[PDB]
Amino acid sequence: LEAKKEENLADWYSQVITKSEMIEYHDISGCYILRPWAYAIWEAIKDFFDAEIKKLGVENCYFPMFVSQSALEKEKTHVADFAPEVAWVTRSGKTELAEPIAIRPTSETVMYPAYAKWVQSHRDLPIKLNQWCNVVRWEFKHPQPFLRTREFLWQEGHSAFATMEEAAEEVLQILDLYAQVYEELLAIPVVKGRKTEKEKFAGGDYTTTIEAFISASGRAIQGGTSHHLGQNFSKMFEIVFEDPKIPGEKQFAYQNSWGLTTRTIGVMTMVHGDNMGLVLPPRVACVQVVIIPCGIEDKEALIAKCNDYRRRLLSVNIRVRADLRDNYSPGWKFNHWELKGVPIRLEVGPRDMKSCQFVAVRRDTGEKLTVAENEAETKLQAILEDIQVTLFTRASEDLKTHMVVANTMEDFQKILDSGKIVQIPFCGEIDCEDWIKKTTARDSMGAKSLCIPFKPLCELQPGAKCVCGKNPAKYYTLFGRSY
Amino acid sequence: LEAKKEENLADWYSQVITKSEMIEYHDISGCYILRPWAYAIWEAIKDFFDAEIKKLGVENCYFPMFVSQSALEKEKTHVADFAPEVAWVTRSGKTELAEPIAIRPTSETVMYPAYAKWVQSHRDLPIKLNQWCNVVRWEFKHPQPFLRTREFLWQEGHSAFATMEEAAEEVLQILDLYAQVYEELLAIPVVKGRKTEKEKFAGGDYTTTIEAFISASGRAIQGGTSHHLGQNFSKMFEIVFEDPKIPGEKQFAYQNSWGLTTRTIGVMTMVHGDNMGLVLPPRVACVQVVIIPCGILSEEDKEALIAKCNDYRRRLLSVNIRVRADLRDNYSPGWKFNHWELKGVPIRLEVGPRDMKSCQFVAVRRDTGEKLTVAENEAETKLQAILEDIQVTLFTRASEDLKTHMVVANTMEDFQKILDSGKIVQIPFCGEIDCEDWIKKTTARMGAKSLCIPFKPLCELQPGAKCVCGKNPAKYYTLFGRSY
Ligand code: PRO
Ligand code: PRO
Ligand SMILES: [Sr+2]
Ligand SMILES: [Sr+2]
Ligand SMILES: [Sr+2]
Ligand SMILES: [Sr+2]
Ligand SMILES: [Sr+2]
Ligand SMILES: [Sr+2]
Ligand SMILES: [Zn+2]
Ligand SMILES: [Zn+2]
Repeated sequence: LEAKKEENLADWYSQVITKSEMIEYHDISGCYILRPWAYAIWEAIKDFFDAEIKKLGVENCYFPMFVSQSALEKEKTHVADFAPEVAWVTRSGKTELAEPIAIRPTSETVMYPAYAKWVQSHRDLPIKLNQWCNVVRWEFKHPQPFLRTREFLWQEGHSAFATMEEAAEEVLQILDLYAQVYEELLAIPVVKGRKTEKEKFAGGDYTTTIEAFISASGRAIQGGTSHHLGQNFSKMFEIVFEDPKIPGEKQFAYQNSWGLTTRTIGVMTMVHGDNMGLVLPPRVACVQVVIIPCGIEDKEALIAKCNDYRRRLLSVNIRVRADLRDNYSPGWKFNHWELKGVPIRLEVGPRDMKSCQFVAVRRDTGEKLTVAENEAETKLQAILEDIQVTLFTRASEDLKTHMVVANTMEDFQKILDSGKIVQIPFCGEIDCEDWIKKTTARDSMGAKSLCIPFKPLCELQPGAKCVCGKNPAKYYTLFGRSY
Repeated sequence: LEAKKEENLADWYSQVITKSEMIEYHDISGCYILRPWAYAIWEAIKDFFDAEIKKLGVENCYFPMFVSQSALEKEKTHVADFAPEVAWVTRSGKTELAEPIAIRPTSETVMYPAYAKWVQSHRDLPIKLNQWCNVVRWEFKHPQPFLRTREFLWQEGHSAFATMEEAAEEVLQILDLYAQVYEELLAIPVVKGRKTEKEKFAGGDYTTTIEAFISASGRAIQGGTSHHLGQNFSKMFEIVFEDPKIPGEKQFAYQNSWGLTTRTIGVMTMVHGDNMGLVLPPRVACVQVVIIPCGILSEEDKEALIAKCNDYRRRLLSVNIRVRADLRDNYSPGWKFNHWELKGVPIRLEVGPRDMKSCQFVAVRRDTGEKLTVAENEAETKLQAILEDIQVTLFTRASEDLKTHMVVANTMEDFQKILDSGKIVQIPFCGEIDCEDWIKKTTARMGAKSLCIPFKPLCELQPGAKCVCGKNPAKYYTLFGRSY
């Protein structure tokens, strides 16, 4: 690893993801290979989120990836803000197809015709379906592994309800699960808020989101989305149910949709990584503890003690690997598993082995702890938990010191250009948000809105005006440069 | 269910997969929706197979779905066979791309360029990667859900080895796992064999496969394949490693690939499905036991009735018997009886007021329909024994139908006659591609194709035996018959 994070973040990020064996590059621009080390992190996210939504009654399924040309021309609002982001398949080999079919940028147009057929009575509600699949979102920006990719893995849940009350409560419930994925699994603090009318999901009623901050570049990034679609989609696809008491009365269902992608892994890398490579939170680390024989007569004695620790950690269900390979130097193994971000390195040397003790090296801080043999299960469990909270507390210390309030325009400008995100009084108008992005690049890149936070840092002053100095302010809005 | 299995099988198949809430149709032909009832079966197959390949050192990953045209044409024999069924992306919205890119029909040409970068030394081998993903093969033949789809889910494992012995060993290991999936999980007997030169994976060395038989249609179907690719792909993508003992020497890696698709669910539906609907083998049954309260006057005693269903729901979970208590008060019990019958739940547990007073209940088997009156005492043990008896009964019934419609034929006179009986035949075959085309041509005057060259044939081919054509010597018994 040659590049430094605080200097050239782009070169550092490329070396960290590749030398840790997370990502390989593909011949198709914007497409990246998810190697096992990174795929296991997605599986840890998948295992947590799947078990949580099944408590809410959500069931897993799989819908086709192709969208017909007629189905996309259904909702006029959903097709406009998505057509340039859709790749079309027009031929099979040397034979043109009947009609050009589209690769899914999202599965609203695929599932909701089926929802209309499944929903006829009030007993058929609520429908709660989820799928883990890939999605092709063609775009024109600069692709980045995990962060901005033309193909990415995600889950997308789509729920239909008989009332808007229950639909509104699922939006926040799923958004809170997304917050737990970032805060409790990846040790990343997020800000929960609402998207502005300019950046909300097209055709939906409102979009909620979680925003994470990357202090290495001073830019924020959207971590997830939970949309309330209202009856907009159910009216165009005719998702209607019969009234359970009023004979013959039919009502359009209230729908939601929510997604979480593999950019979680990229935000984990950007926030926690250092100049020695990746840093994995123990909650999602494929290997939490790596056992390395040091000082490698009684050679079989040292190897069997490594196997004793390996099985003792498996009994308390700690993900452990014993690198017993004789082809590489111990110092080589030290650097190999540090680049890969293993939270704890367990070193067993001949002297320590005969003393019934070992050395545990913390990946986050580099601290070396000498631990006795009998305390291996309890101590290593305590260090792993201490690593998880340390990563979260240090990440939140960056968020608290890089998100502040500004009530005028150029103080919002002055704080922004120092690598921060700012909450400002905003009128919420779309034409005003265009001027903000143009002025932020005028007086780099132009700052766009991130979210209208639920719990802002400060409450709005009575009668406070927007930063544009032309319309009254509706709410504090978190602005800043974004990926 | 409208149609019946013995009559219009295609109509029966559509009814059973939709009324069981497995498949919903899409407005694009060949593409189908995997509803949660069908997806749970795929998840059960995934959990078994994934754990088995982890023991062999295989690791999960995910490669991109797009293929460049330069990488696709790196192996000429491989691209020549998949070319007509490759879906090509040619436009981004309303703008035509300068160079079109392809949707993967398979991931050999996607992964092996990455294998070349990862393999430099002998320590880099073996590589054993697997991915659970979707794939697109645009077959213009009349599609059918699960059996013949344009897009389907599968797993594909790709392994590279330093030697041929270990590579050849993995081929038979993965093949036996595919056999376990059909026989142990889905209760479907299969025949292990090698595909002919005409039907093997183009570009590979040899293809092993498992062939199942559908007695309702008399046709056989390929249930999965495990290919030995040899060095044909490593030579084209330059997957080379330095010799561990000879300085400067490099050798090409020996590669394998193996895939199992959602066709498994279709075969399970075709083999075990009856006129009452789907029939799930208890090994992959999302719900093995469904509790339905039946007998609805006294609201005070009905309160203890739902408590009895929850009582059975709780203690059945102690032995981890997947049990669901259908306690919905917005549907008739008779509606729930036929609803869970269509879905194929192996056992229906009916709770009645009189049965509660007599300290008894009634268990209904899905495969046989035998309504058996059991007691509260042996509720956990006998429902466990009935589940295992259902799995064996389904497998025995499908094995007897296979052992009945798979016979040996030493003459085209016998081969075409027993082919009209809705059967499959093992005949002495020379293995020539031109002869396999002649066999397919003369059996339509509905043409029969080659299925597999069985490892354990019905009879042994002794020297002096000629092929069914008569122009060349026969080298092995080959299972023929009409296929999907
Ligand atoms: O694309 C989106 O943002 C929503 C959420 C997942 C499904 N559609
Ligand atoms: O398509 C096939 O049949 C082989 C096996 C899985 C990957 N490629
Ligand atoms: Sr549900
Ligand atoms: Sr009305
Ligand atoms: Sr109404
Ligand atoms: Sr491995
Ligand atoms: Sr040589
Ligand atoms: Sr050589
Ligand atoms: Zn304004
Ligand atoms: Zn012949």
